[PDB]
Amino acid sequence: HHHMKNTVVRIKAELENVKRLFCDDEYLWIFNIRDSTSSLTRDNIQFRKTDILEIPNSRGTANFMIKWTEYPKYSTINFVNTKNSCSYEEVNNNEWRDFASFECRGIELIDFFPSNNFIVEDTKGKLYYDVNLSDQNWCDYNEEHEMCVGIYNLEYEVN
Amino acid sequence: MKNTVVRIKAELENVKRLFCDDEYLWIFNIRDSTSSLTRDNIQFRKTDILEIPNSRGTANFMIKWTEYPKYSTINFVNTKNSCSYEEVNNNEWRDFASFECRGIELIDFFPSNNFIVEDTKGKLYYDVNLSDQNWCDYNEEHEMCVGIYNLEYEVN
Repeated sequence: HHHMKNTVVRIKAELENVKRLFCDDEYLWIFNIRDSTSSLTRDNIQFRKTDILEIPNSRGTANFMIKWTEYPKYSTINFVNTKNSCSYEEVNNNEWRDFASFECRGIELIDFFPSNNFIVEDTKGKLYYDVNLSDQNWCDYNEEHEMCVGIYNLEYEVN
Repeated sequence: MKNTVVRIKAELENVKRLFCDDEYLWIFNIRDSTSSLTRDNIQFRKTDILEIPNSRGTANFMIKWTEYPKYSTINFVNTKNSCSYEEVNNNEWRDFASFECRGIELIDFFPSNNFIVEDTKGKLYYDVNLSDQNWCDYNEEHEMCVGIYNLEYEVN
């Protein structure tokens, strides 16, 4: 019923005193999507890589599904586990880097929206939670070592 | 705390029961229980497993309505004879399915096309499409017309 496409989210950000930016299983993926076979679109779909949806007439499962029309075709997204997926590190400072891949069947990822469940470790090893990058920028201060920690000009693309 | 309930009513011809199974696609328009925000045409099955933060429980549907760290949920609730509408209650309103909703109000229901019917002679019909509120088919062996007409429905 589909051609399956593999789709990558790439990010780039300028790093100050950050060892890695990353996310966990709780991370909330947010996209605007489109039907790969029609003009239909859906904004702000939300899902996690742990979500388990059983696909009809298949033994497989999906993290996100949609039945675009009254006809009996189901369209799916699955997060693809790759090793060191979902991590951006000091060494990648200001360079584009593959962040996460998805198998999409019947669906095109149009727009990605970073959420606010990122995690940051700084170079002194302390962790920051609920890191909000929906506005593409974030900083905090390490009081222990009196150190600014920042993520600037967050850029991304979905291809 | 109360369940939200989808009720239906139809005219049956030679139908033992109208029912649905695990694969049935629940379709709703919904609203934030605390704001004017809405979401149309959400879709789930009763078997969907989404992990709810701050609980061991899972949900069949969830949504984060705003950037405030708080998730709202729908879960199918099993109840007596749920998801089955029978000959004995022909042309009557009956509770068809129940839903535990947290942070979400169900506003509109949309019957889908994967209902099942058992006719009064034992025959089963799959992929029964009532999204347009009427369905019929025919039992050849027994030469009888089988149908569901003027389906009506509500959720609250």
